[PDB]
Amino acid sequence: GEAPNQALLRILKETEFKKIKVLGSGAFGTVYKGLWIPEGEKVKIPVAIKELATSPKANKEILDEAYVMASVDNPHVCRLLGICLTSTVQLIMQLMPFGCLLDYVREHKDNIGSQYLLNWCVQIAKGMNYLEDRRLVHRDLAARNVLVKTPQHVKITDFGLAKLLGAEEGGKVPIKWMALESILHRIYTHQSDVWSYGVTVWELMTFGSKPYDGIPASEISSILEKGERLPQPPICTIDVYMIMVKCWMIDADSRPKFRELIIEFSKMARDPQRYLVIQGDERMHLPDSNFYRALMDEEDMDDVVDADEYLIPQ
Ligand SMILES: C=CC(=O)Nc1cccc(Oc2nc(Nc3ccc(N4CCN(C)CC4)cc3OC)ncc2Cl)c1
Repeated sequence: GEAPNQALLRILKETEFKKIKVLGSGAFGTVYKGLWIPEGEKVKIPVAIKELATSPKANKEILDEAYVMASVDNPHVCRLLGICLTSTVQLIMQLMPFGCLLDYVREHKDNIGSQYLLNWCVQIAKGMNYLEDRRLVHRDLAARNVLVKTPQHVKITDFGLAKLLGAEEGGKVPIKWMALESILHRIYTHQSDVWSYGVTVWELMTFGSKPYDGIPASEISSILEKGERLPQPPICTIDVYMIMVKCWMIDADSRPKFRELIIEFSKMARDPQRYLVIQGDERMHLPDSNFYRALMDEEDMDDVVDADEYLIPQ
């Protein structure tokens, strides 16, 4: 008994969009950086195209991802522009130039400011909170999953795992980000996500260090029971770490709600220096020119517009 889903699904012709380069290869599918032009639009929008090939088993997963992505719209949640029904179904999405946050943090670990990390934490919370609002449980929150539209702006992604809160329900599951209740009982909840959220913040705070490094996955479930947990990061103040710790509490109801996380981090954002300690944050900067876009896609960019401006969803 739920409200009807009226989300609009858009079908896009292959002729309209041309792939430029490959971001990653899944063997099953690869994602290509690309430019999409609507016919008689006189606009070019940067997008990423995902290819499943044509194995029948594969398609249901491919489309399911499409069904969830189409349904949800938020600034901090990744946007699906449409799909193309070619011999192999193609998924078209807004392109984040700077890529996954997890990679980004590592590239720029020296140059990343105190303010940015706190701001990223708020952005992630907003996006997750909205999903919670939608009653959609991500089921897989990770640093790699979050993507950077710009250093200032980041959005969530990888919804294939994601399932509705109501619903009862190679072959790889990441234990480390998974909440304890989930690991023992395969239980997933928004509260479950928060635990996933805490790890993600740990990744940012630790600048992409792998969690529980050198630890067998099998071991971890036991370790959690003891109450052992990830170490406080060097940069982190107690105020920040405690917030992370609360996420990891065994009793889910106890873990901080997402809306609170936005609030707690936002206050911290006002005075970044006080909460997080890093050497010379005050004199650090990171990257918007059309010419740069030309560098990105090696093409004239006079008419280029981004999906957010163009999509104007709603
Ligand atoms: C699981 C980590 C990961 O690489 N995820 C990933 C990788 C490639 C593409 C991807 O999906 C997207 N990626 C992007 N942007 C993007 C992603 C990764 C990258 N890189 C940049 C080069 N790096 C070595 C590999 C990943 C670059 C991107 O924009 C230039 N935009 C939209 C989507 Cl849907 C996710």
